[PDB]
Amino acid sequence: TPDREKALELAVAQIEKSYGKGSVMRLGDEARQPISVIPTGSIALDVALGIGGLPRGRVIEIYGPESSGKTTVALHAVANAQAAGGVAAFIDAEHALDPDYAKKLGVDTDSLLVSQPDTGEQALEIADMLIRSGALDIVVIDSVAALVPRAELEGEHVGLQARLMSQALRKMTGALNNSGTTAIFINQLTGGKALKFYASVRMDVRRVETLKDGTNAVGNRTRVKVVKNKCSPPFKQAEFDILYGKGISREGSLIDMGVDQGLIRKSGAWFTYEGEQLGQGKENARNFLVENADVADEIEKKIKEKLGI
Repeated sequence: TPDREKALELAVAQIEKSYGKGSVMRLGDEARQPISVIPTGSIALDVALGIGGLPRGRVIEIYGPESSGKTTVALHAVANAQAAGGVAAFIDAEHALDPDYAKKLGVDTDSLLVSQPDTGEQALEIADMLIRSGALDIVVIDSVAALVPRAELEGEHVGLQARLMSQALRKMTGALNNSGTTAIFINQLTGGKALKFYASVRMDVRRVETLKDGTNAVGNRTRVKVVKNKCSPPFKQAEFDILYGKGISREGSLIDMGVDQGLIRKSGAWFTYEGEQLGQGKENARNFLVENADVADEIEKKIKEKLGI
């Protein structure tokens, strides 16, 4: 029992030495807090990720169905990275991006670098050239499935989209570590059978139920599961709202995590905080914290403190 704990601690130690700092963890463990992370938009998701957001210098994969929220999540990462004086690229083989939307989340679309590559190979290469500059904080690739190989596009065997992904990632991982740039690969349901193993974080994004606005019904309760996480115990999940043309309700996630930690009391429909009242029902409580940014930062401050960061 006492002679065991050492052999295990020893075992865990040489594993970390041989393969890296997150190669083994107990699921109950507190997270190793890095210097800087890219916040995701939802404090719940930031907390579910352990390190308060996305890791820098690593490969992230965000996947899920059509219109599930993955891209929304990705754009927030882009917004936050910029808000911190960072530069961001967007490799687009999908041609789906709505910048007016991106802009409302907080993306500085004017300074957003975009590329609409001719081929899968070119997409990844252009992304690599960008990464090896050292000037990028984040780059998003929309999407994996769209990374069609030159050969296929030129009418010329089958299965080389995977070889392409595999080859690219090998190179890209080293370049991402050195630069400290984060790559977000958006993926559906591909060639990302490699992506699965190169990724430090993998997020399963899904729509749970549609938010009611008196019968109009615009907005979605989004659920994300961190199915892989090399930077903190994995398998944590989070919920948060994405609102029609507004993105993730930062304030909505503040309340939810707020009550979760007991920092926000909930006597009936009344959400309460530090003796004062925030609103009756979640909508007013949400609407309160947006028109009162002072208290929203207070609550955000208190939540980070009570947890890791």
